[PDB]
Amino acid sequence: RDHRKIGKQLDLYHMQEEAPGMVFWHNDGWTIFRELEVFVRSKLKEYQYQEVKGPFMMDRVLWEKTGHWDNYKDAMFTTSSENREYCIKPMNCPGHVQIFNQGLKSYRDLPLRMAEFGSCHRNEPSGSLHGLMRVRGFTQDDAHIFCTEEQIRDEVNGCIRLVYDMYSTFGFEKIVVKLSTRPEKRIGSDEMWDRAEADLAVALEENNIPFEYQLGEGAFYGPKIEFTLYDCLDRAWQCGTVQLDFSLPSRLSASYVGEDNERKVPVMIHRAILGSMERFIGILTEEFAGFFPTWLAPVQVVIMNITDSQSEYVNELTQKLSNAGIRVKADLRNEKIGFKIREHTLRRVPYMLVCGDKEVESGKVAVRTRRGKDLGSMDVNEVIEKLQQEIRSRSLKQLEE
Amino acid sequence: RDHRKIGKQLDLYHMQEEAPGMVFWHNDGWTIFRELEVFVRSKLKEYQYQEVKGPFMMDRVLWEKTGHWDNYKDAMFTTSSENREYCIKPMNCPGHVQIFNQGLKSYRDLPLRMAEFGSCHRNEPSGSLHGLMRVRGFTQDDAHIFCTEEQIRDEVNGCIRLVYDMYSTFGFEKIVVKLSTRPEKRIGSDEMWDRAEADLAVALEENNIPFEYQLGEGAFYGPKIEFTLYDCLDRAWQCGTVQLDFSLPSRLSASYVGEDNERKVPVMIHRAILGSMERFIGILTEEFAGFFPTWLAPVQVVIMNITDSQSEYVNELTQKLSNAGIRVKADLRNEKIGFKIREHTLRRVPYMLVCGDKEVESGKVAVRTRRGKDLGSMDVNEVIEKLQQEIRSRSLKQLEE
Ligand SMILES: C[C@@H](O)[C@H](N)C(=O)O
Ligand SMILES: [Zn+2]
Ligand SMILES: [Zn+2]
Repeated sequence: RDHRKIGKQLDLYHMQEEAPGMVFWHNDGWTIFRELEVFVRSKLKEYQYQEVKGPFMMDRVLWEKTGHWDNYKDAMFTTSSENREYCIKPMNCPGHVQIFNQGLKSYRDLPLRMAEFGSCHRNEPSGSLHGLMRVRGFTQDDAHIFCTEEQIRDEVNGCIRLVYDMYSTFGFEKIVVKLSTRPEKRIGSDEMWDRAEADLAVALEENNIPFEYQLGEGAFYGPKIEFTLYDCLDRAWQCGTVQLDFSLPSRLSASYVGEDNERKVPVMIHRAILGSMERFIGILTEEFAGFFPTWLAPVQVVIMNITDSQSEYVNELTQKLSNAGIRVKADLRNEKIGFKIREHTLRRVPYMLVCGDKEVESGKVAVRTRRGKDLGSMDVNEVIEKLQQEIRSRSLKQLEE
Repeated sequence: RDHRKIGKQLDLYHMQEEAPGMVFWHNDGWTIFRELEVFVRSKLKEYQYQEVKGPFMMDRVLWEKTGHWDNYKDAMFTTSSENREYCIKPMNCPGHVQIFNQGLKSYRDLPLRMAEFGSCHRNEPSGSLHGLMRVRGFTQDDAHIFCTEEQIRDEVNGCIRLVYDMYSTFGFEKIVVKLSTRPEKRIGSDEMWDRAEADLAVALEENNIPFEYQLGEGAFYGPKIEFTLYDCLDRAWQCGTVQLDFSLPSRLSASYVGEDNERKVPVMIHRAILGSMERFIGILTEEFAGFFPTWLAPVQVVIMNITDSQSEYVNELTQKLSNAGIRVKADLRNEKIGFKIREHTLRRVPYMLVCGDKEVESGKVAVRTRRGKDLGSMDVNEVIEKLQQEIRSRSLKQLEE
């Protein structure tokens, strides 16, 4: 259950000194990352989020208008062009405000939900770098909600539901919650936080979610809720965050005309469910011990022949599953069937279809799982239907288990 | 047909002084970008390419070894960390070779086609920047094919086929081809350049493709076949590029075991079809004058009620088309129906479905196209099926045209 070892055995990715903390995603590891994105996007559509994409660098001047330069200066990568300094973005927040600032906004537009899978970089100390868990280049399932204070509570409940919704898909049911409160050095009236923290606590209650407080550990711009997952070895992983922000929209001159024909500054919610996706893949790799559920498996099916006499039939079936949207590969090597099955099992390929003369004659396939299960012979289309259903529902378990 | 104006008009994207030559994709523009991406991926699958993701930056020492520092220094953004210098990548090739170098390779593994939607940055002179066509930050529909010298003919032919294939999807049939030869500043011997230039010249001749030389315009590492397409305004746009490289693999220590079990350096073919996603979207915007084919349209269908009477029916139908994979929006504003239809026509929404009391009891919808054509009352499932077919075939024309 070490993701670094598994990542090498399954040829998912690799790292090297020429790019500390920046993942070289191989075909198979990138397939998992892309399927995660597909999954998140399905939630974006469901919970009604826009998806945008911001540039990787912006003038040091704009970053200074946020405050990110005092708190993050030491973690930002800077570069330049024609005598102007630019910072490689360490977060997507400012960029999303720039998008909001384009076009007159009114209460009729709020709540405005803006998501993005945009890579960020932080010049983390090389010594603290570790596999997919602590990196310099990372992509969070980031989003920002611009709303009025009268919408906050409903928005937080929206994020709450999404959290448990996504976590349950990967089998994570044990979730600990912590609501960090007002720190000594903050930006806002004690009155403000009273309402802010109230919103967070009431929202957690409307969902019956026990929680503890991390007194004085909120950000200077607002209180927050963090969700910590527990994997099968009972290890905790903080991944979810719902951060209220009462100072960023103001510093970047964001505003809208309220129903009271006046000009107000929207409230900004920062939320991420999985957190760093590179890290999340590392957590799942260890949680599944490399046995990724079929919807995430780099290669879902390998079809193999006994002798080069079923080769033609194997290719035929490989095209069918492929056209069916299944990640399938044909193993026509000159190796014994047991050698092939052993290899694909070690690679954790969910299903293996064996094709001997018997299967060719009947137009069926002998089905086996990576768990050593004999699933009998099946018609090609029965297999395809069963697999599409397992993939579509993102089922954690295979056929028969 | 000014992509800059259309882009602001349809809320596709925007640029600002704090990040010159770098695009902010708004929801609708990003939707187009993502659909293009889905299209390219359908081709990567059909043409048998792997898809990977490399690091955003790599050690300057790596770039010195490739020759990029000596021949490409001016175009590169640099940054540092822990007394080390890093170049934000201007190209994806070196990263692809690093991935290639992980794990022993044999002739059995070739040709190995490795694609990436590579985020690249080139510090282009500010004065030469222009909308989406000339930018500093872009996304290349890049790939590198690692092959033997004997496979060069077939692999180059594959890239050539891929160029005409993809361009035809967008209605670009008039294509002019050119061969850019050895530049003043280059790496590799005159013998290697003679051979690489001849291989490409012969590939064009064998394909009976007339061409003209672009003397001294090759890449510092190899000659290239460049493809220029023409839009409906008979304007020329250079986009596609196929490059033959006998230098970078050797310099980056790439090798594979030949059939004669001898160690060999693989040949590397570089190719991008669209060039950059950004520029291609700029071209498409002018080509279609904002009237994006349905598969690309940000919002494919807008459903409108007349009065509150039909609000319930509209919500139901929208929910229904959305489940059918169609990008749909309901417009229940208390506005005259014509005002609504006008606004959406202005937005180039392919189809507008109007619902009056009649449609509601009828269980149908009144269909109008953004070109102002009246398609009459249609069964809801009939439109859904027809829209799905138009989207799936990536057709350039709407119902009735
Ligand atoms: C096409 C791509 O692979 C090449 N390196 C280029 O940027 O020109
Ligand atoms: Zn944020
Ligand atoms: Zn290249």
